Amino acid sequence: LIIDGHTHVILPVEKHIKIMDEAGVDKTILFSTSIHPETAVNLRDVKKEMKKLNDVVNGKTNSMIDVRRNSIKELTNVIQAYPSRYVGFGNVPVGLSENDTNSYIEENIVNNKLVGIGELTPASGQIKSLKPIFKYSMDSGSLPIWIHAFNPLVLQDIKEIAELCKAFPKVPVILGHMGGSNWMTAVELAKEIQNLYLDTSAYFSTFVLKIVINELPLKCIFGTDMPFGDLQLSIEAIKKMSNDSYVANAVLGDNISRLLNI
Amino acid sequence: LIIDGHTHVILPVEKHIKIMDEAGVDKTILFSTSIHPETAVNLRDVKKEMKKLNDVVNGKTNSMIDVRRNSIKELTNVIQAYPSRYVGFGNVPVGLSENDTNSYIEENIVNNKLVGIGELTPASGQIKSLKPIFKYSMDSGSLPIWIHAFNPLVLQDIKEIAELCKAFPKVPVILGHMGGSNWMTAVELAKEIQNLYLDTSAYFSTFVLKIVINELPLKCIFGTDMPFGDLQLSIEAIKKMSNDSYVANAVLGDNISRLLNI
Ligand SMILES: [Zn+2]
Ligand SMILES: [Zn+2]
Ligand SMILES: [Zn+2]
Ligand SMILES: [Zn+2]
Repeated sequence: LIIDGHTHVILPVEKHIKIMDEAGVDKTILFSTSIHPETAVNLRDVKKEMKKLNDVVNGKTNSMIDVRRNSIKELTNVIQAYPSRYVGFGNVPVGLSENDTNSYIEENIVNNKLVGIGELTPASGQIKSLKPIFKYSMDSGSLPIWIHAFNPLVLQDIKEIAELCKAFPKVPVILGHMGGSNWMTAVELAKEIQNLYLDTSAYFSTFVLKIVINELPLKCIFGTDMPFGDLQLSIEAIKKMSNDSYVANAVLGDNISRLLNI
Repeated sequence: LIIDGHTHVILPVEKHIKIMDEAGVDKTILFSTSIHPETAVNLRDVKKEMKKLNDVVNGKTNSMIDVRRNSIKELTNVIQAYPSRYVGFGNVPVGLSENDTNSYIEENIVNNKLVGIGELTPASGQIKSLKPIFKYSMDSGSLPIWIHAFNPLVLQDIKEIAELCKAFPKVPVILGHMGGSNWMTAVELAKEIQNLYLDTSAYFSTFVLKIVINELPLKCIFGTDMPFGDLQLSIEAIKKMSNDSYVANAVLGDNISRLLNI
């Protein structure tokens, strides 16, 4: 009904549940994270944390295993506390072998009953390195893949993501952040490709947001990217930019409820 | 005074004055524009304008002097209609000779009584081409220079803008959009460099917005970037993210009132 389609685990968990309660939000799709800027005491510590997140988003940490496994453990432990309020996507190391990627997915995603894979943060130029994650999904239960697509991703990376969608048509793909500055191409590709959807989180223009959600009302998925975005402010923006209440309600939860079978 | 520090000319003008009125906004620093996506009815035309825009901001239109002479005439005529509500910045083509630069500025900026130069849209790697404009502003009334600093500017362009600030310490510089994904460096640079301010428009994270405005409460200038942003929405965000009402009142207008002597 309102489902936040993309938020990183927030601590203390009860503060986030209270923010959901106050915003009229039923459920959140939670994403693992190695980093908790929302708990940093003092500005120096916030910056330290934001600098580490910059490295992650830039793709410098992608082959690391243990940190992704600890963040899944955090994620499963958080969901277990509020299993009516949370569903989870778990992250998978990029740039491993097909064998090691499969076992990883089996142990850390399937065995934890997570509903999707992400948030992937490929380095620019390295989209093709995601093939084995698509392969696993093509086969075993078509888990949605969620891909960060704001900076540092450029136009050609968006195009390459599109090609993987076409090559693996049964695997749903959610494009993080509408493709950033590349939203015009992102919206064309999502119109064209059956299995490509767009996340709304981290829009930089309410006019771009208006154009994209009203052009693709059934394939845009509301998300806030907490702790980076604000739940009430983002909900308010969706409802103000939506051309009618159907569009608003589809983007705000009916689309992802349909997609994940919530 | 709440002042919108960065908005492009909106047509019809009375629509924009009404929005200001409803949002409790006293004045807007209005910036010229060659494209009007707000007057496009139907989606094909909107897309057509947004595309023309996307390559302006990317730096491809940077020598289309005719079109730009027309946009300044538009801006001067709009200002004349509500001279108590609007003050203007006028654009200057980026890559011209020192002589062709001082000629354009004299005719189009100084003669039209505009209070600043902008919004400049240098292509990535071309920040050094801006030197003539800094040189002229230094010889005229130290007119502020306002530079688009979201994509496609990268970190190195941001660093190069800072060097220009240091070479021209009396020329105020407003860094558009907090420097986008490069906001961590942008805010360090603005802390250290006397004449460098940050525009808040086109933030993509309210958390980033929060860190930046509370770290630099006296050098962040509220702007909405209409027609790309939404006045009421953006104001709400500033007030919600500000740590106190001083911070909010500075960012929302006192800062630009001081800098521009409004
Ligand atoms: Zn992301
Ligand atoms: Zn995220
Ligand atoms: Zn701009
Ligand atoms: Zn602008």
